[PDB]
Amino acid sequence: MDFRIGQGYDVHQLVPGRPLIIGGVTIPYERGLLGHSDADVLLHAITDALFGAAALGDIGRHFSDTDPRFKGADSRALLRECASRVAQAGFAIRNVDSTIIAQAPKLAPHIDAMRANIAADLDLPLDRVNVKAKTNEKLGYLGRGEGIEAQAAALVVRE
Amino acid sequence: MDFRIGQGYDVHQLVPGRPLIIGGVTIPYERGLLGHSDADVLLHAITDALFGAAALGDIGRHFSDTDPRFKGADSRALLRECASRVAQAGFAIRNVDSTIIAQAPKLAPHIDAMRANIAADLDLPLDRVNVKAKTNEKLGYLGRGEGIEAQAAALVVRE
Amino acid sequence: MDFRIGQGYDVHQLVPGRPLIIGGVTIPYERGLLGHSDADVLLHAITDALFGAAALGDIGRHFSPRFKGADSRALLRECASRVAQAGFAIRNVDSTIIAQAPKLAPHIDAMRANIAADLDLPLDRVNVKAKTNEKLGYLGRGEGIEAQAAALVVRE
Ligand SMILES: Nc1ccn([C@@H]2O[C@@H](COP(=O)(O)O)[C@@H](O)[C@H]2O)c(=O)n1
Ligand SMILES: [Mg+2]
Ligand SMILES: [Zn+2]
Ligand SMILES: [Zn+2]
Ligand SMILES: [Zn+2]
Repeated sequence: MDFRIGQGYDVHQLVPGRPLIIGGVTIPYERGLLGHSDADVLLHAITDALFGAAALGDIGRHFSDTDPRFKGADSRALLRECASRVAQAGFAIRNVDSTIIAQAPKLAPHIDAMRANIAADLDLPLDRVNVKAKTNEKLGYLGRGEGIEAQAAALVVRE
Repeated sequence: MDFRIGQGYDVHQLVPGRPLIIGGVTIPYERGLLGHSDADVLLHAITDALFGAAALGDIGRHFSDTDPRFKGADSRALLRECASRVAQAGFAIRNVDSTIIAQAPKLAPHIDAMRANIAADLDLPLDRVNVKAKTNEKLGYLGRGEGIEAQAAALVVRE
Repeated sequence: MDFRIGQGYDVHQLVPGRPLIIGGVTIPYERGLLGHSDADVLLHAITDALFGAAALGDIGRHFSPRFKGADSRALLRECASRVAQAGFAIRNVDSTIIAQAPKLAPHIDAMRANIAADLDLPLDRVNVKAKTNEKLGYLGRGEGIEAQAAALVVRE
């Protein structure tokens, strides 16, 4: 059994005038994450952890701005494509764990919807997908609500 | 061979008039970590990694940060209950690794005592538990002594 | 079947005068990482992940002596030796570099090769990823550069 681990990181600024989308879930809130597309910090971190575990580089190498098929794709579509490319390299996904660091808003009521989005997109049972939520105890830009961070870890195995 | 990985993150402010308890070790210092519990940043991150690997949510959902029973709570007891919930869910713990980021004080002399506490609490041999120490090179709120961070990784197996 | 996971972290200040060395690769830039050796943030993070996985402490505990003055690729090979000595084989390494500037993409494959050579691993078991910090905090301002690592080992 040829197991591999991957880890992922993402951060985006938290600004008025964009929706707040994390884990494929749109969360009603006065601000949203700034970046390309939906700036879904959680799905990007997971996407990188999966590419990382398959040793397939990173999210930036896979999906560019000029990409004719993936310009106009949201972060769930990128995740589904990532899962396909991980399978192409010979790996089946075993589990995902993650942490969202956000001072606000409260994320607890939206976690299980995030897990269901991720589980569906990866064709995993719900109980192989975990998402945890943290504040930053008012420390740094995260503590001041200037951005939201996601951290992810993934376990795969070669078929 | 049903292996799972979890990862954990925690940070707490460093303030005067608090005990400095990391990995269950009371460390002499002019300041201590601030929280609802004893604010043991390391144990909390490990606890989160273990809940994450078993896909049981997070430390927030299991133990409320606004509940008199948990005020000043011994984080080793929270870690021991976590281990119990991980077992009941059908997993055995294989290893824990972790990092504490603190600019001060020196943590190296206390590392082995931390490992001893964690190993006892998780009923693990010492050689499956690791704790590492880092400063933040005087960068950010961590580099300025305003808080302490912990990171953790945990490998479990469904048994 | 006795698998173990390890995780690593490192950060270093970005300063004028110093060469920028990440993953053993000298990258043209007006600033470089401040530290004892070449202050190779990436290699230190991977080194820590490896000691962590084998439960052998950390980089600072191993190289607190002779290893004062060593470059990070030397420390990494030595780390691998001590990990092998302890009875563990390395299965894979993954890592992320967080740097606002410069562009790291053109240098990633070369870092990969350096790490794989140093760990005596095939290229397809070593991975390096690049991130910016979206202009946030000391990382976003180019005050420093961070690396994260994760490692899987098996006790032989
Ligand atoms: N310093 C950096 C940071 C990111 N990159 C590349 O571009 C990145 C995309 O930038 P962000 O994802 O940080 O917005 C990474 O995915 C990586 O492929 C780089 O080449 N050098
Ligand atoms: Mg950080
Ligand atoms: Zn992103
Ligand atoms: Zn805590
Ligand atoms: Zn270093």
